[PDB]
Amino acid sequence: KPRIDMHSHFFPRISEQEAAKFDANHAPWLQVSAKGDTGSIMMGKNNFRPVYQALWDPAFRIEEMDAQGVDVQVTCATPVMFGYTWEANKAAQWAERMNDFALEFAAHNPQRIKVLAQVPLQDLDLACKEASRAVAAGHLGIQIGNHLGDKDLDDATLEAFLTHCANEDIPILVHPWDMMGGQRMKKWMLPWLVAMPAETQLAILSLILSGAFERIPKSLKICFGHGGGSFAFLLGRVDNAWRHRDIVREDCPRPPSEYVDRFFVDSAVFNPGALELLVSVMGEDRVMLGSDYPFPLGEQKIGGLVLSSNLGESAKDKIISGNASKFFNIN
Amino acid sequence: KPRIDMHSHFFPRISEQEAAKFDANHAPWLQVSAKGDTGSIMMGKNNFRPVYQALWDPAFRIEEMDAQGVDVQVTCATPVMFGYTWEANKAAQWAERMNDFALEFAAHNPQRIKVLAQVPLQDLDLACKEASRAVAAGHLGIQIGNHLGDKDLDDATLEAFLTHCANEDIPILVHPWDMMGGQRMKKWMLPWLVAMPAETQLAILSLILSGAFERIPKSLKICFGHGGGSFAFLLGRVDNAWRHRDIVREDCPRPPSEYVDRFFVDSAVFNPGALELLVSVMGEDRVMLGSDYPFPLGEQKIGGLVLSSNLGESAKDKIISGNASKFFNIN
Ligand SMILES: [Co+2]
Ligand SMILES: [Co+2]
Repeated sequence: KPRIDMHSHFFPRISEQEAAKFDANHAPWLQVSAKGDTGSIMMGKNNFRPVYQALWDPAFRIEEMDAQGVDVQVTCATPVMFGYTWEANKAAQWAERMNDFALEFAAHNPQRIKVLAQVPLQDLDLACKEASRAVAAGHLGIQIGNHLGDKDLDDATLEAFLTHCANEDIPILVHPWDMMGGQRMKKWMLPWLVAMPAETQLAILSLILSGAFERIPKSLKICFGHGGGSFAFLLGRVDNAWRHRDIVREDCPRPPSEYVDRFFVDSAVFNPGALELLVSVMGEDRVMLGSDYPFPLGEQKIGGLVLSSNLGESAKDKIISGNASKFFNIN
Repeated sequence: KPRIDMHSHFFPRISEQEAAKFDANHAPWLQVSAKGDTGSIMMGKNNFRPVYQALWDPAFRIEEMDAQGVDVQVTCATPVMFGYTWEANKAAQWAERMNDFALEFAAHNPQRIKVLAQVPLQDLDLACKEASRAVAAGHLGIQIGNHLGDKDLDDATLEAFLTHCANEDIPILVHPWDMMGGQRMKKWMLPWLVAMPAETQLAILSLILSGAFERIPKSLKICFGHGGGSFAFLLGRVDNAWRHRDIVREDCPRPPSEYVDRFFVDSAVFNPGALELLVSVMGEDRVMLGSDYPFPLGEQKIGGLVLSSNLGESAKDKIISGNASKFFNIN
């Protein structure tokens, strides 16, 4: 019955000086206001996002984990630090620095704080090395964006990197980023409410419908962020469109809704009816408690939705604890 | 207990000659293969989509409605014919021609076939006239795309056109079209499975979060196509993000999940767990049987999902019959 939060974010103590070493416009860095209890993520010289002390001060973060019942948390890089847009070596150097930063982070109570490494996904080689280097170095797995410009998970680049980690028993977190839309969704944080779930839901079908779960070893432990996005809902549509149009069946040989046993999703759906539906489509043994701590939109009572539910008692424990522990190899 | 299908599509007997009158590249037209039992929608000279005889031959369509139990169907223009991209008068002339075509269509058994008019939404004036002209001419309401280039339903143009129809008791169907994504979702009909639900779900929040349901008279009967898209699922997230970020609350003064009494959705979700969830968020009196007949992805047993459900007996009738009849004023 320890409680494991497995989606969560961090950001390292990088000065504006160090970030200009890599790119004075597109590297990010952390800027603390005098007090040391607020601050903002900065893109070169612009204000990207306000954040608060939980995102860099792990000592503070353990106090908070105590006040929510979180025994073990898993953190990992904030989407922004991914820089998949960059030159392929500077990025592989950037990523080795972060996973190094992140490792000192969990080095504050590594029995409680577990990290997940980012990669330089543009070059397929660098990333395969970076991921096995940083999983031996300490991490429990890798966190990647769900798409690479116009390359979704179907692209053989990303299939390859997956099939590498399936073999090395390197668990994988896929996290939406670099949202679609272009111009239209500018106001009200729409990009987080419509684009983001849609991006994850796209990433999943980009495997099932490309038939990648037929070529990728069944060892692959892969989880998708924000409850799979609008998936467990839109599934019924995908099955229907596969029963009825040839060119949907083209490379997917079973009915899509059969591959719900090849991946996992977290619980971050924020609604007890949503969660029920989500579990029935995924199976009580494939949904894992995540919170998206500390960002503003991630349930401040971590676990609350899961325990304020109708769910069974075995189920509740599997999400909270079981599933995540089997997933990451936590004792 | 008559059964009313209220989402459905048609396309008129337009020759390639007539379509060049308006645009030899972007007007569409219907081309029948010799037999008169198959054919294809054509953009000038390209093959847009294959279709089958149900989409133009209403005599045939009544035979089919007999073999599904459909007593009254409501059809309306196929997204493609919208031409919101066009010069503003040619479009208002195009639209008056279609709603005229469509009227002869339902003029085959108008006690069974009911139509819904399209508009030239780019010019706000033309459309307000076109819509009251064609609702007196015979139609039961208007069907519009959910967005206008980069203008979503929040844009005051489209708020205005809504507030006009709320007053004239002109019911409204919002149908996704002109999907987002740009380049990435090219293969496997992804655009129908990820973009399309996302577009409808965006259109709905573009009202709630803009606060438009506060300025728009409560008379407004408006329905959203394809079960609201990934809405009833992602709602829990929207509420959460409104409880927690100021700039989401900026123009929305109640918690978003309260406006589920200002619109309706059809049933086209294709999964009994999806439908259950959809009804609980919308209320048995706000979900209406639709089928997306005849396009390939619209359940060939019309009503099957609704009656193959756990739902109550009053509920089942309200979706099938009740709600739609109150919605369109059908006796
Ligand atoms: Co996150
Ligand atoms: Co449709």
